[PDB]
Amino acid sequence: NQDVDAAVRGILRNAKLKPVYDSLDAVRRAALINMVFQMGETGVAGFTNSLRMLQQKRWDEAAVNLAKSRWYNQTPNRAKRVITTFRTGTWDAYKNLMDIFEMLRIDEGGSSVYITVELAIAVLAILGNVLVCWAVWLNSNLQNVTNYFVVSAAAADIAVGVLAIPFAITISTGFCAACHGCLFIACFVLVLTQSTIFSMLAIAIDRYIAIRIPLRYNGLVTGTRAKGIIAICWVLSFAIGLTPMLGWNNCGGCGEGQVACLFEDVVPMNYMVYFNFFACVLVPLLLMMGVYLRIFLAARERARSTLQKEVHAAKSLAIYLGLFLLCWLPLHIINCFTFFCPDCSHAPLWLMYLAIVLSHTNSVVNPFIYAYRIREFRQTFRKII
Ligand SMILES: CCNC(=O)[C@H]1O[C@@H](n2cnc3c(N)nc(NCCc4ccc(CCC(=O)O)cc4)nc32)[C@H](O)[C@@H]1O
Repeated sequence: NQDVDAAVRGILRNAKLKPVYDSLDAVRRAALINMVFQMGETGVAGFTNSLRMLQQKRWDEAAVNLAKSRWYNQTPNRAKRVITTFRTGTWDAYKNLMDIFEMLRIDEGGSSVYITVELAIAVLAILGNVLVCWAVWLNSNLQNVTNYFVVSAAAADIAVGVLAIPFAITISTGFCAACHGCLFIACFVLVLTQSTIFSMLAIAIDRYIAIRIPLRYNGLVTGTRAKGIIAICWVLSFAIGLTPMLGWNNCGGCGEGQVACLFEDVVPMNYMVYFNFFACVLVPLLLMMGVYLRIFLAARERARSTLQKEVHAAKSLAIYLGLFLLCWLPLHIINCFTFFCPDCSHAPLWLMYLAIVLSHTNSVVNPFIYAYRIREFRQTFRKII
């Protein structure tokens, strides 16, 4: 409030800023005030090229140059909102959750509907996946090797419902927390959601061998081997989700040492796109889908029944993996747009939240559906109920 007035007087004192300020529109002037307030009149005066684009009323040109700055790479979401305001002369960027004071209030630091749906998913997750584990633990006939993978996926999903989703809610509200404390929480969410994905792929591996190599399934994927695969998945989940803590983070209003706990403010975007999305979601998945497609296309009295059962299994499996991608993709596509196009306006609150909701629904119901379609599971469910 007091610093706002001082920032404007700082602009007036520097001959490199004052003429550029006068040239700006009422709204664009506030964007400059925000920028100066943040890094100082000397810092902003170092933007000789972008200042000349603003002075020449080349708005979109100024946006391009500002988005290439050290400023943008330091705090890209705040820089993006200031840049959008400089380009359009509107508060489009500040539409969710007008004057320079309110702009600074937002940057320094619907929601109820999001939290409600998120907790509804958390509850459903726990109930459904615990039921699945009870069926296998109670009913002796369900304690086979395949169900080691089913139960493993289910258990991970229970932990997602209890911990990960509540933590993900925190991560999107922006309360003031120590930067590294907020980084740890984000990593914990990344580990548990990573585990879901890997567990479903482990299930896919098990089924693939069971339908394509039925003559060696018992003699190839043992209880021991299965436990090994599951352990490996968890090792990878921790390794990946905790990677940011090893150095790949964004921090190498309310108080010193505390920051607004927001996912994108502490977790790097190149990490999420290049490493997490492409290598730990897309390639693993698409490869598995491709395998199923080839088994299906190759496939297409007792020798006949044995084949029809594998053509059906191939279609069912393809549909499951397709659904998985349809729910995980929206979120990662939004992330890609934000990362590849720094000039572009950020996705709106309702859209970002919608994508998160979708991904979390899939992250908890993958095991249950598979189990519900099995006759032995369904009847056992009723007997518990
Ligand atoms: C297996 C990998 N795990 C994941 O994908 C998990 O991470 C989380 N997540 C993956 N991207 C993201 C992501 N961009 N933002 C968030 N929250 C914060 C939402 C948010 C961001 C920016 C703004 C500013 C808007 C503006 O300037 O006008 C507002 C809200 N969580 C993610 C999900 O919970 C998923 O389950």
